[PDB]
Amino acid sequence: ALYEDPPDQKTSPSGKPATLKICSWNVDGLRAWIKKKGLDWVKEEAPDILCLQETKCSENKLPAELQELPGLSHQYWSAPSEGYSGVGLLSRQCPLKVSYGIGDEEHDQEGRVIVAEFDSFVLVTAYVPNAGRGLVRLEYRQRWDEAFRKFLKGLASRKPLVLCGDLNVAHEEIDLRNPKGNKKNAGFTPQERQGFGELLQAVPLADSFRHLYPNTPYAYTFWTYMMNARSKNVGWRLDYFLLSHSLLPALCDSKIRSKALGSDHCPITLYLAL
Ligand SMILES: [Pb+2]
Ligand SMILES: [Pb+2]
Repeated sequence: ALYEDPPDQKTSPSGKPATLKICSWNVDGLRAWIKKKGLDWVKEEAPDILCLQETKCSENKLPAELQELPGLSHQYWSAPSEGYSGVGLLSRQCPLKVSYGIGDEEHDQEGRVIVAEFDSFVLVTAYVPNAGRGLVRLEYRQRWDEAFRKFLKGLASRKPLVLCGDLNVAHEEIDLRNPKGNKKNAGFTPQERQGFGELLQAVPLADSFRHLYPNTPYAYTFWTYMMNARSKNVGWRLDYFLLSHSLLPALCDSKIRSKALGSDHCPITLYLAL
């Protein structure tokens, strides 16, 4: 039933030390997050880049603490034109360029994607549309998936890419506690899984965590608040660090910060040697 993230690996396979630390998190509401000390966590983590999903808070209504963030001061935010969706990206270093959405008006209205370009790569963070209760949004989800894939594909074609976020899909069975009982629930439908795989193959992208821990069970990033889930380790692996194959060599580690509190999701951290 248990999962214990292994120790941070801070050198590349080739022996180069990690130079870049990226942390991703779905915070389930900025203010609620800050409230249940998420900020303090970040402080200890001290990433160079911080990607947040589910801010459910507009840039105009941003909490004060945030701007103060000492080591991460170039901050961008996107949210629907309050209390729903929205994403953010905070960096130690200033990106070459920041953009939003995926270039498709239909999919660009809920503040779900930020694109930040750096020297040696491009970083995309996203909070993916959930299929919903009763798979009522499944069809929309599928359209999204296709449009996203295409977008990413074009991006990668130009610059090596790193994609992170809450992708709202447990890839395979090993990716969740109860595959059987979830095949018809958002996040584990065949449609969704299929989409993910396509993403992988088509971009193409590699699943960082899975790449390093191919046979590791019990490793989740989301547990429903309900019915004591987190406590019983009844979760899903919904958050990823997807990488362009060319970055594999620069890969040091992909972590799952199990114990970090503040949301129904836990953070994930990526170490790259650039
Ligand atoms: Pb949520
Ligand atoms: Pb989610």
